[PDB]
Amino acid sequence: PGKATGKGKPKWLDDAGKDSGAPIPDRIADKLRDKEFKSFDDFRKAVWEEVSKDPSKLNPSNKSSVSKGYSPFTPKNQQVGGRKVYELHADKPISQGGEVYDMDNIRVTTPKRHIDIHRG
Amino acid sequence: PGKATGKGKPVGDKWLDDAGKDSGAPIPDRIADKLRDKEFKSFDDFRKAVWEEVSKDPELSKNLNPSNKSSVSKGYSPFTPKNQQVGGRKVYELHADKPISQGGEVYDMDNIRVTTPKRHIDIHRG
Ligand SMILES: [Zn+2]
Ligand SMILES: [Zn+2]
Repeated sequence: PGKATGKGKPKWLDDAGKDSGAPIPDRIADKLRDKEFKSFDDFRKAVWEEVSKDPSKLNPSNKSSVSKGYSPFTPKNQQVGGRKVYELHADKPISQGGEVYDMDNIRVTTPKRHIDIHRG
Repeated sequence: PGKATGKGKPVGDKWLDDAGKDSGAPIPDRIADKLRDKEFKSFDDFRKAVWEEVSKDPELSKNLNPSNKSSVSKGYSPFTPKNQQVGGRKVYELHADKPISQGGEVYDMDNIRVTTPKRHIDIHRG
């Protein structure tokens, strides 16, 4: 069990397909900061509810997805195998053993990008 | 475009049971030897080769349930136990132990491991 820290930074999702991904925006950072979380999808289910309700809004199927706490589908050429959505990526392995959800470290990436980061 | 190199490890039946612990399960040595010095255009095509070769191997496929057999026959990764799945990530994932692909130019089958989405996120830091 762990909790969320950090400030994130001010589509941003068009950036998700290169470099280290996109940052967790400040407003979302502000809303999750200090919340304890049982597991990794619990934290991820919190992040995406936040994109929806923050008018950063996403085609109809994508707006519906995030509203229920699902990552939105990436473009076809950015998906890989069964991975069709945006993924949360730790820029460094510093989760302090899954005790921290450092929202300055955590980034948003396409599957293609995220695999290319860790290697491919 | 990148080429496969490597060797992998001898594994038994139940090799996938180890995919949710430590650094994941090794590519089996028989698989690596079928794939060595092959060229793959994309990471997907390498992933597809790995799983098509799994389906063509009695001892490596035999613990696989009927659903996962159908998956691997087509080059798709097999589904993990439910408690190893995370969000839309439901099938085993190929993982680089170290970031040593040389910009995608190699698939090092000593470095590449088979993990569950749960373990995989944990390795990189959840
Ligand atoms: Zn990552
Ligand atoms: Zn990995």
